[PDB]
Amino acid sequence: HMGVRIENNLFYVESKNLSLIIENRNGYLLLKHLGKTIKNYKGSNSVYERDHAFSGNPTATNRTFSLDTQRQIFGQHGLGDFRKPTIQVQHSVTEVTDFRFVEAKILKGQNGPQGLPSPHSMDDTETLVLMLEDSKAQLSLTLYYTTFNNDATIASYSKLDNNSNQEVVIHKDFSFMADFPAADYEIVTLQGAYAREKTVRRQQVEQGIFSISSNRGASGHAQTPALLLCEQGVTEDAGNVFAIQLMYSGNFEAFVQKNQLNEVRVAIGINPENFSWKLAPEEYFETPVALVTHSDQGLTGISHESQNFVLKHIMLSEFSKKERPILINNWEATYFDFQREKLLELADEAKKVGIELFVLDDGWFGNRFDDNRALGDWVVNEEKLGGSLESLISAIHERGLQFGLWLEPEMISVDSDLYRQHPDWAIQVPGYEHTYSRNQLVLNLANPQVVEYLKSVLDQLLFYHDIDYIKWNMNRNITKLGNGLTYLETQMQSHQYMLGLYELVSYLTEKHSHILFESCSGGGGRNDLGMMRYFPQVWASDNTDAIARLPIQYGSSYLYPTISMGAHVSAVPNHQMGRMTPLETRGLVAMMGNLGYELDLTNLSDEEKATIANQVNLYKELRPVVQLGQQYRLINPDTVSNEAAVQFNYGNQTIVTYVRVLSVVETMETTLKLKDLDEEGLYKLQENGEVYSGAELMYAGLTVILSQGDFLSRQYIFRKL
Amino acid sequence: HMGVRIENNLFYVESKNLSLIIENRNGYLLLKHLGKTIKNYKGSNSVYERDHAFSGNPTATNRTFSLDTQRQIFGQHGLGDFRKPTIQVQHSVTEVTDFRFVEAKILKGQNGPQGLPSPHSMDDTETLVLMLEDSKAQLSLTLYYTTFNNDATIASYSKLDNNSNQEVVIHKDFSFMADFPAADYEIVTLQGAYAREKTVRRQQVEQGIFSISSNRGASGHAQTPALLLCEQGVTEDAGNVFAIQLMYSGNFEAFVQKNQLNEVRVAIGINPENFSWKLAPEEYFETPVALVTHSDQGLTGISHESQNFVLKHIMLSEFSKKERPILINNWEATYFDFQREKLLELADEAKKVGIELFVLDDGWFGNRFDDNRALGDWVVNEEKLGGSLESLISAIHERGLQFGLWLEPEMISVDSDLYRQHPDWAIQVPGYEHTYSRNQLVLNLANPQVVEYLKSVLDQLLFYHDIDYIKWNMNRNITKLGNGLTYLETQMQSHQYMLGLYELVSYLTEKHSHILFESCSGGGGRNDLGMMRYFPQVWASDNTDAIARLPIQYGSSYLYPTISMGAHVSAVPNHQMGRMTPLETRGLVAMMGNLGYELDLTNLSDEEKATIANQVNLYKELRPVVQLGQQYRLINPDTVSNEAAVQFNYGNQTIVTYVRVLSVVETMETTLKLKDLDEEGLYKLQENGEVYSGAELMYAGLTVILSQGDFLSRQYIFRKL
Amino acid sequence: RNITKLGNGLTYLETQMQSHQYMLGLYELVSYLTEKHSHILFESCSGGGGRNDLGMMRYFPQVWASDNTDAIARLPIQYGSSYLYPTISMGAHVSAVPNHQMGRMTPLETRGLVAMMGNLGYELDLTNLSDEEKATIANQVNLYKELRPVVQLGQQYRLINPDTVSNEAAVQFNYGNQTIVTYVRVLSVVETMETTLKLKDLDEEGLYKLQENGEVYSGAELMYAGLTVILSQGDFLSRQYIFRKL
Amino acid sequence: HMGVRIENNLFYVESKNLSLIIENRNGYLLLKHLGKTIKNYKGSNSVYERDHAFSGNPTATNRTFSLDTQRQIFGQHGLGDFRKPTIQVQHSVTEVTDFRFVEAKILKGQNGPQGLPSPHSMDDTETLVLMLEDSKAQLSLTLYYTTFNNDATIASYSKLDNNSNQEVVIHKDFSFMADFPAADYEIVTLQGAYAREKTVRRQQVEQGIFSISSNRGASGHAQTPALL
Ligand SMILES: OC[C@H]1O[C@H](OC[C@H]2O[C@H](O)[C@H](O)[C@@H](O)[C@@H]2O)[C@H](O)[C@@H](O)[C@H]1O
Ligand SMILES: OC[C@H]1O[C@H](OC[C@H]2O[C@H](O)[C@H](O)[C@@H](O)[C@@H]2O)[C@H](O)[C@@H](O)[C@H]1O
Ligand SMILES: OC[C@H]1O[C@H](OC[C@H]2O[C@H](O)[C@H](O)[C@@H](O)[C@@H]2O)[C@H](O)[C@@H](O)[C@H]1O
Repeated sequence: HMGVRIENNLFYVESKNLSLIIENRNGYLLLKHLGKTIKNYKGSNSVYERDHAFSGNPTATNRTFSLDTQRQIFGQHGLGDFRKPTIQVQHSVTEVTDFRFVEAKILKGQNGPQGLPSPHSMDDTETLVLMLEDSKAQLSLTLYYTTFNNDATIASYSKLDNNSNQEVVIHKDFSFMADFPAADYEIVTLQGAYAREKTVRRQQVEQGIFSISSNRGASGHAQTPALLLCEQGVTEDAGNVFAIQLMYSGNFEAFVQKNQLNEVRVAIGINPENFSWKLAPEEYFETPVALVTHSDQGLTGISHESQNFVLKHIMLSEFSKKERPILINNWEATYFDFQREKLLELADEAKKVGIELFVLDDGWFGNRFDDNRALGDWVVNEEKLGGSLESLISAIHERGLQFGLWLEPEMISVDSDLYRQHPDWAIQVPGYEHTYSRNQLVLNLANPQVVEYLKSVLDQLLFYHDIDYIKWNMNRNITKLGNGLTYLETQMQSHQYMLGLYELVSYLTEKHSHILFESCSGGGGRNDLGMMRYFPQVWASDNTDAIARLPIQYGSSYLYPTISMGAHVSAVPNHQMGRMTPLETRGLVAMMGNLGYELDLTNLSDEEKATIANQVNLYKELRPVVQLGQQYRLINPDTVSNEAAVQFNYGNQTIVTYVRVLSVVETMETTLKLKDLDEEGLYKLQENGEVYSGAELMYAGLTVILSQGDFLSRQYIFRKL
Repeated sequence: HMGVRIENNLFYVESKNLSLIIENRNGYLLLKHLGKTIKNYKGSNSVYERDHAFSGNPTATNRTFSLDTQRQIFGQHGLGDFRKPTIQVQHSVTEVTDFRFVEAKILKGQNGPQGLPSPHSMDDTETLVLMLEDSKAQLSLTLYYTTFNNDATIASYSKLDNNSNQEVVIHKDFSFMADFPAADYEIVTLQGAYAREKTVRRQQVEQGIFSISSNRGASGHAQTPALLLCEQGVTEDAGNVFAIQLMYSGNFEAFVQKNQLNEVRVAIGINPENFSWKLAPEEYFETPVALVTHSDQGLTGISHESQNFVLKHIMLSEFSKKERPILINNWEATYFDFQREKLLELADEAKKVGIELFVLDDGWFGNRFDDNRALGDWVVNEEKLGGSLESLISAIHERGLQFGLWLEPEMISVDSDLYRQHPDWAIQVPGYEHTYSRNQLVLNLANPQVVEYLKSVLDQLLFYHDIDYIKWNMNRNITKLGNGLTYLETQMQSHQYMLGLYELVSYLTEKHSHILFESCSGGGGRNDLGMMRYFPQVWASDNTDAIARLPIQYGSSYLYPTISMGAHVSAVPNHQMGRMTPLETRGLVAMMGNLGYELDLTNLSDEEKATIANQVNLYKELRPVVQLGQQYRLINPDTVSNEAAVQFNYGNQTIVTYVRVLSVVETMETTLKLKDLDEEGLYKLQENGEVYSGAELMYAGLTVILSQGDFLSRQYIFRKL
Repeated sequence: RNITKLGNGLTYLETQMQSHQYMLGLYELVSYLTEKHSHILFESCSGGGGRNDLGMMRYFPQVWASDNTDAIARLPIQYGSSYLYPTISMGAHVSAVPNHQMGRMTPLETRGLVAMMGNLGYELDLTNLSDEEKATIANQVNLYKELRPVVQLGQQYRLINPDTVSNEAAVQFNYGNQTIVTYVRVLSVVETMETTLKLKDLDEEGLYKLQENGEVYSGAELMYAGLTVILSQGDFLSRQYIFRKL
Repeated sequence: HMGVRIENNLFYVESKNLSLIIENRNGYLLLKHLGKTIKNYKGSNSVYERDHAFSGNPTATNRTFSLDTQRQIFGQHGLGDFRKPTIQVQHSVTEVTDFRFVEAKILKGQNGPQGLPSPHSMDDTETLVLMLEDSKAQLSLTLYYTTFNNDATIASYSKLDNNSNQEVVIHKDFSFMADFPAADYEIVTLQGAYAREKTVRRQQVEQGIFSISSNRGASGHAQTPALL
């Protein structure tokens, strides 16, 4: 049984197979247990209260109670706890608060912060409401913890109210914290770089502080808002994992602190860097939603828990179980150099090979002949498009293709009519030159006039044109913060920018819910759960190399479902890596994600066209298995591995893709075992007609055979009889 | 369904959850699968046949079939396979054989080599009999594989027949081999040293050859006949483990060879060192029994599989589930300096504290006043014992105590009547001085006159005296091999010694089956599964230090059940380590094994006596849980750990012992989680009366609290309600 | 091939002797011929590196290090083959693409530079090459004539080792006033800072003129600061830095 | 200064920057030091002689001297040392030998086994000749250690003579052995495969035995006769 329970001084937050048990101890909240379900909790794992030197006390005479040594669910500075704080508020001459628990309530159903992406489908949830007060400062802090009945996840966020007669300023306000008992731990994170997104990093927890953070005003290519605290020795198949994640696309921090006693704190939230928040009397602040997810089935277990929760409670219901169209995108195919004739030629060829959707990328608006101008001028270039956009769209519809369009709303070029009319709309500092990035500037979405203008322009574009799909890019990070009327307002503008973004995108996604929106940021520059609340797929990476893609897809689907993960077959030599790969391998790698194409189909041989049509035919069959099915990593592509293998199960269908990076000689063939089959099941392998029991495939596995050569791949397809 | 099946060219050997599937390929036997059960095996994991350079072929025209590259179940040298061989026979001018499969049979029930310890309780087994022949050499090799219906174990051994007209000579004949597919593996072994027995070693499998072996004529203190080939990343709780073990107490070898292609061979058997075996026409040779055991539940899983199989099919039925008596042994207590008065005083005190059995150790026979003489003179020293042995025994019986006696049958002192009468009975080389060890020599048990004499002397001792328990020591290794009439007979004498031992001990254990026999070899010098077929417990180590014992008991119960593992509370400062430990800790450590006492109870304070009586009271209660119950390692004592914790479950009883080696300060208390409880079960902790659900104990665990100081311990006792 | 089916003795003991006697017979044979024809350069071989040991190298002053003539597969092979044995012994030939063992295309520049870390030869059908490939080979031959003493007679310093985890290989040779460094990268990388490659065993105060840019660097700079190693996009690229001490 | 020196019961084999110092202890040869040059060696790193359980003795009354525990330069089986042996000879009904040191000589210049490849340019070398005998078996074992003045290398090999009236059979005869003191070590070897020759392998030394070997009648693609 699940939901929230209040029993004497214990609070139980109970999701499926995951409990958070909190004790009220004279106004202080103690984390008693976070993990597998325990009813009638007694306190076997209670902290032993002793005098720890230099760990101080709320009263003079009791040296054994210290907030330096108690496990907690939020952190303050200045009351004796010296671990990193997660709430810190300036008021009067101090930034000491002392929030004490005063009252708990339980809500049922939908619940979340205003103006920030939060879980949906909440009919079967309950929320613990822990109301804390600092009576001297006259502030309220309210903590929310939400159960899910169908997932091992709890969601959290807080609300800070200013009930005093003066302005106060928030300096730190994380969305989730947990004090875990001394033990050996490892952490997994997703880091990497542009064209290397979501690189899986694993390391030992060491004394001191480890963090990942973004100060770029987007979550960034190089860090994802995720941190997995794992049992020492965790594998794909076994061990305890706790994943903490943030539904936020701005500046964030995740940290792990191992303190002097070997205790471990973890927390995630809005980055303290580039953040302060002014509250006038009666005003309040709500933090983004954090998630804590648990598995005892290792890294595959946490992948599955995380993917499920995202699919059911974050990704838009309209798309979360909807097969996504196989597209063509002209970007790598033509860059900015195209016109109506080329587009329709490309469309004709896409149609021949059975592609479903045609995406017109950058270069259709203003005078956007290169990447040095025109951002901000969302006006159709009718000369380039050889007529109205309406006219191009009908042309595309008549050819049997859905129609998609690229936007980059959050940006403005110096050389643009927009910048000529409103230079003050750029993020900038009075009396400092611009910092440039891809020769463009960032619109100040903290300015409500900017948001209203973008709502208006885009509403107009989407209502007046039959567009089936939007690709929403964002191609630089935020510099030169100085648009406030005061320092505090500038310190607010990065979070306000985010609120403006979320207002903009929630409005458009809602008022045009039939359109499939794909998020983008030079590929994977902002691929987080904040964006995925509104954009059910994401351009995972500008790196379209089949081999470079292996670690990228490993990371990109680690916590997020495969359905979200854009992947396109592109030309050779590849434009990022300078590499020749087999067209078969580019096909098979892209088919481990959400398939599209991004090369000039008009310039391909008859043979290459035929191959692509065969791939499109294959994926139409494989699409439900890949997009709707359960993913199992069999061999991980990392720094030391020469291989990648991923399996998908979906009812009676089981597919396995295998790739080898470098050619090898006088090396015994890999044995590749499948996962999660019926031992007694009978599995017929498509290529040889042979029937194998699930036991054989799982316990003996496949001898994987390849010719000589680099970047070869193969796929095994199984039907359960 | 389990047993043996022959289906076309496949042989299935099916134990509970473990299958060996063998293919006959034109007379060559191929290992197709060893692992979890597979029915209707098709060959997903078949070796891919290609031309491997320098891997040669039985025929001229087929370069793709090579015994260098096929996975096999026995190894020959000279047919193109260059991996280490496990059968090698000299005949005529060569030691090339080419054994080819000719015929298979299936046996039911009891089956094993003559004169060597083998499994019992075999009603529900079936044996695959694979009959091979070298027609040119006129030799037969017969392989046996036995299923068990109640254990994930298969047993093997072979028989070599000389069907030719000339003498032939066996050079290598292992008991089990397996070729495993290229993959990442680790190996676990039990090594260590005298007073450091069975140290658990874990390492990576690397190209080349790793081995453990004994050339000491006993298995030895420093290596156990065991080798666990593990899945990379195996833990206590998860991963595949294959344990290969040998039922043999002589010279053995276990090896792992990773060859040029990354393939891995493992094998166990009689050491080739110090071994050759002459076969006259019509003569045959049978190897000792090897075992292969499997788990997919990690190292605890393989501990359990191995312990179960030993308990049910190796250890004598008479004792395998019988609570063992709590004993006193006078060895550390008095050494050689004792007499009737001292013995009965010790007995009185043992009785007061509730000890059940009194063991008279070394020094009662011949003129054994020190360790420099008298071995071989098994004559009661009636002066020292103050009358007949019969008289001492009645005295001990009348005091309520069972009676036990120390023997060392396999040894002879230079200064002894035996040596004076028969100097040629010693293992020795004509014209070389003796090599001495503890100033004693080894009897040549390959001489049938030696065996007949020891049968006679000991039968006489056991029939004429009411002895309840024997402790059978063996205190040196074998040097100076030279008693043969030819070189070949000397090369035979180490295995013949073993056959003589097994003849001797099987005879006595059988003809006196009411007596509990404890094996010994300066503690753990010969603690293997050969000895444990006859001796249901073993003096695990001369190291009776409570702390030094931690890693020793870890190793000693790794594959063998706790019931076998002798452990005695001894005096402080400890005689081996020079260390003071709490009497509580010596008690609790010894109670993780088969409890006895070995200190001068007459010299203890009133307080220490009281404590011992309380420990004896406690263990009477804990004995079934420890000796009959299921063992779970919670914290392993190794080189880097400051801790040890072991749990035992037995029906409604759950106990956990925790020891800390070094005192620590400003270090958070350990959280200790229990295993294998009912989540919903209610567990009442004896010390505080508190009731905890199994979920809490398993998922939250116990905060472990201790004072300041070294070598402290505690025990938590739980009753399931 | 390797030796199977031991059974030529008149007794078991003589068969047990025949493998060592085989060796004694080999050594008698090869010492005789190498001695009676000492002007001839003998190269030992055994499907490449099947018998590359110090017994053979007493008589055969070079050895075909490997049948694998792939430029990239050669990296770990040359690492091992010159680990204890001098570079002069280590046969290495520029071969055709796609490579016959690995099935791989590599730049002719890389096949040249990898083979020039050993004892250079060629092993491809020169009659079937383009005019351009011929020209390149003539340039490589010209280069190696210059580099030969440095490589064969000079002192070798491993700077980056090609192993299972490394994406790189770099080897330096010093010979009097000459210092060369070869660098190879196996897989193309993106958004990865350039490697810093430091040289070894120079004079701190020495002045080293880099051939490609004419710049003069003190030995201290080359050893303690090192070279930013720059490459285009692509797999199996290589470069060589050549230094003259002034 | 380099070459060979005999000073009381110590033998010094001195190459450039590498010394092998051997002690004759009542016929038994002990490895005292192998490493950087030491003159006037005293024995700071001598084995401490104690009773090790199950390590046996040449005489009845001295439990502290054992060939199981002494560091040596050649290994026999059956005299109490249980480490892998490097000389093992069958004669009569046994393969127990007990070779004892009887005499040392020093050679200068060219020197090597007949019919096997050996060092050249040996003008500036000296060879320690350690003559051992098993008087019961009537066998001689002679160990040679050669200095080089221009290299930190010592070369070794042995000669076994049958001085008895019967056929004898050599079962093991390695060319070099060394007992090194307990410490943490790693080993490097060159292994690999055809088309992957001489793959550098590095690993930790662990309790038990590690080996590389060829049984192919050639040294082989997959292992080189080297161990670091
Ligand atoms: O401009 C359209 C383009 O926008 C995003 O990529 C931006 C990157 O494109 C090129 O790779 C360029 O070389 C890079 O420097 C630049 O960051 C988007 O992710 C692309 O899909 C495409 O739409
Ligand atoms: O002699 C009886 C004794 O025998 C075995 O132990 C032999 C060891 O005893 C002492 O520890 C001695 O110091 C050691 O050198 C010697 O090896 C047996 O294991 C002991 O229980 C005891 O019976
Ligand atoms: O036959 C001449 C050839 O001999 C040696 O190589 C033998 C190998 O040649 C091919 O690679 C063949 O495919 C292999 O199977 C065979 O082992 C020598 O090393 C070569 O240089 C060449 O002379």
